[PDB]
Amino acid sequence: MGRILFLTTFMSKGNKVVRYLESLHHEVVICQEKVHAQSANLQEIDWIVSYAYGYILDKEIVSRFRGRIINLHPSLLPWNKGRDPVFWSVWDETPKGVTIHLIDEHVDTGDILVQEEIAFADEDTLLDCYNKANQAIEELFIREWENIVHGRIAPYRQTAGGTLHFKADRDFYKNLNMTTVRELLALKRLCAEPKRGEKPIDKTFHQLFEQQVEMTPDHVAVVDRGQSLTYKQLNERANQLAHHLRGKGVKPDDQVAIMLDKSLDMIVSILAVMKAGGAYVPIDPDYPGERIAYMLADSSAAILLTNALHEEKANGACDIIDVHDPDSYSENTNNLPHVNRPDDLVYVMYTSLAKGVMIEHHNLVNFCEWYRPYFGVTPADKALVYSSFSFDGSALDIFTHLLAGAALHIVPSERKYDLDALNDYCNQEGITISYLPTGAAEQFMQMDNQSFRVVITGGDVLKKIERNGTYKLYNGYGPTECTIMVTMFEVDKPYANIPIGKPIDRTRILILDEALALQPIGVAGELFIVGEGLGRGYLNRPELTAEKFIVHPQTGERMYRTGDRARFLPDGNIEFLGRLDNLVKIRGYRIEPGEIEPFLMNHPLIELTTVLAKEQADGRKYLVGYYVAPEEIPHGELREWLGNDLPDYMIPTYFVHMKAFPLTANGKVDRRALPDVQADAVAPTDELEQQLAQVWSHVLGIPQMGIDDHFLERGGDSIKVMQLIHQLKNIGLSLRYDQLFTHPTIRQLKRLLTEQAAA
Repeated sequence: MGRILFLTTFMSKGNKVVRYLESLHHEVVICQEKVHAQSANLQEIDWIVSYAYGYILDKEIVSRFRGRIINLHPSLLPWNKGRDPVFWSVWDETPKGVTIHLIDEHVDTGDILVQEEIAFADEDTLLDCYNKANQAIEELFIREWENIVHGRIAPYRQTAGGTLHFKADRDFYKNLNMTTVRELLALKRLCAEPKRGEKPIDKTFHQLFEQQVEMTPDHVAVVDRGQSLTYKQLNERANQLAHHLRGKGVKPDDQVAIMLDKSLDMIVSILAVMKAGGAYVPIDPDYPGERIAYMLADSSAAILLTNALHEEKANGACDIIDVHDPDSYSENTNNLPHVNRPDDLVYVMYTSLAKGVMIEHHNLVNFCEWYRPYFGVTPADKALVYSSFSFDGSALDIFTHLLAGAALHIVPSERKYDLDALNDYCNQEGITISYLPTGAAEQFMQMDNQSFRVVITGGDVLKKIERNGTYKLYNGYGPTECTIMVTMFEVDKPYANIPIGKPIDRTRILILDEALALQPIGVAGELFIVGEGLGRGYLNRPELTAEKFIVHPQTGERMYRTGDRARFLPDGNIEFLGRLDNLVKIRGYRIEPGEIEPFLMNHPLIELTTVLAKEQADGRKYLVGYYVAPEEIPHGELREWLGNDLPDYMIPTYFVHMKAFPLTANGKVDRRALPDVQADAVAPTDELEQQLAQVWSHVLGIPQMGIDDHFLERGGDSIKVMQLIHQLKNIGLSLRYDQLFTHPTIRQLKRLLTEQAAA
C-alpha cells in the first residue's frame, strides 16, 4: 500500500503499532536516530509515525511531509508536553490521557487527531502508569488509524495552557519511579516546594520583645532565687546598658562577648547586646582558659560584658564592661532606635576543632513564633533556664518563653545536677514547661513530678519514655547550624526507634541519596535541612561553609548537609538512624553499624545491641554484633533474623552474647571497655542464584556476579530492572518489580524466588 517510517528511540521494534501497520501490508522502516533530508530512510515515504522519538525533525522535513507526520504522545497533550509525560502527569496532578497528533515546528504543539482520557490507580506504580498509557495509546492508534489515513478526522487546536517538561527535569526524581502513585504524591506533599503567598520575616527579636513588654509590662519576666524582674524592669535596665553599648560603637552584625554565670545580669546583658544592635557571644566561665582565649580570638568581639569575678579569665583580650558598675548603665530607659534587619546576626555559638556558628534574627524569630503556638505558651507558664549559656538550648529556654510572656526561672548550680532537688523546686514554683537535654530528661522521668505540663528533649538519642508525671513528652531534633531544632515529635507510645517527627514553620527536610536525589518514603538517606532556620554559616570558615551549606544541583535551593542518616515514616514522621556513613566499611561495602543495631534489637529475646567493626591485624575490618540476652542465641538464627531485612554483606560475621554491657558513668555503653574479637579470615552459593547471576550479568554487562552484590550500586536503573524482569520471565520464573527494589541483592532475590513458587 504505502511505505511508513516509524520513529522511536524508546519503544521496541515489535510494537503492536508496527505489527498492525505491517498487517495492513505497509512496509515499515524503523529508525531510532536523527535523520536529515538526504537520509535513505526518507525515500518514498508516505506517512511518518513517531512514537517516543528522542529527536526533533529538521523543519525542512516537517514542511515537506506536512499533513503526514503523526505522533503518539502518552498524555492529555496540552498537558505534559515533552519528556516523561506520564511521570509529570502523576506528580503535577494534571489531567490524564493519551494523544495522537500532528507534528509542527514546536514540541508537541501540533493539532490533535484523537485524544483519550486515561485513569491511574492509587496503588499502581509509576512503571504501571507508563505501560498502561503506552498500551492505551497503541490501542487508540489501532482503532483510529483508518480514519487517520483517509484524513476523515478533524484535527482541532489544543486548548490553551498546559505544561512542558524537558529531559533533565526528572533528574532529581530518578529514584522514584518504582514508587506507587499514593506514595509518590505523599512524598510530594512532604518534600515539595512551599506554597505561594508567603513573605519574608520582617521582625527582629527585640522588636517582638519590646512589643511583648508593652502588652505585659507588670508581669514577671525572669526569676533568680528570690529576686525578680518584671518585663518593664528588665526592658528598662537592658535599655540603659544597651544605650551604653551602642554608645561605645556597637553596630549591626558586631560581635559582643558575654562572660557570666546564670543570673539576671545574663538576661539583662543578652537583651542589651541585642538592643544595642549587636550579636552576642556566650562564654561559659567554667571553660578552660584555652578555649576561652580561642573563643575570644576567633570572635571579632571588641567588647566583653563580664563580672569582676571572671574578668581576669579574659587576660585583657578586649574592652571590658563590668555588669556591676553603675557607669555601665545609661540614664535613658527608652527603647533604642531600631537599626536592625532580620538578616542581621543575633548570636554566635561554638560547637565542638571548634566552629563559631552564625545565627540570624529571622532564624530565631521563626523558631520562637513556631514554638509559642505549638506548645500553647501563655503568660501563665513558667520555664527553666537550664541548658548552658553557650548552647542553643539556652536560646530556646530564654527566647521562646520571653515572647509568649512567660516567666523564666534561673537554675542555680546546686539544683542543676541534683534532679531531685530541681524537681522539688519545679513543684514548689509550679514550673509548667522546659527543655532538658536527653538523659537529664530520662532521669527527671524517674523523679515524681506534677509541676510540668510539657517537657522537651533532644540532642541525644531518646530511649526511655516512661515517667512519673502527667505531662506530655516531646522529642525534637536539629543542629546548631539550623538554629536549635528543625523537627519536633509528640511521644505517645513507646518505640524501639523513637521518631524525631515533623518539621517546624518554614522548614522542609529532604531525605537524599549520595547523589542528592529524592528518596521514596521509607527509604533511608542523608537528611538535608531547607528553610528559615538555616543560619549564616561558620565564622571565618567560608570553605567549610561552602561544604556544609550547599546549592542543590537539580534544585538550586540552599540546603544544609547534616551528615545524619534518616528516613520518612508512612505517617510522615521522620526517623533517625545513624550519621555520615563512615567509622568503617566492610569487605568493600559501605556499612553503618547504627543501621544494623535496630534490626538486631527487634529480636524478641534481646534488649540491647551495639555492633562494631574490628581489625584482623591485616589492616581491614569485620563486623561484630554485640547483643545482651538471657542466653546465647545460635549464630544461624541471628543470621537468618537479620537476613530477613538486611543484605548479607551487612549481616555481621560475628555475634557476641553478653549478660550485661559495661557502662561509662556518662553515656550508655563504653566502647573501649567492650571486648574484642578476632579472625585470620563471595560467589553464588546455590545453582538457582547462579543461573540468575547469568541474567544479571547479561542485562547489565558484568563479568562476575556475587551473592551479596547489589543491582543498583552497579548502575542498575529503571530500564535495567525492567530488562531484568522482562528477560527472566521468558527464560525462567517471572518476578514482580517491587520485589527487586525491596530485595535488591542476589540472595535476597533468591530467598524470594525459593519461597515464592514453593508457597
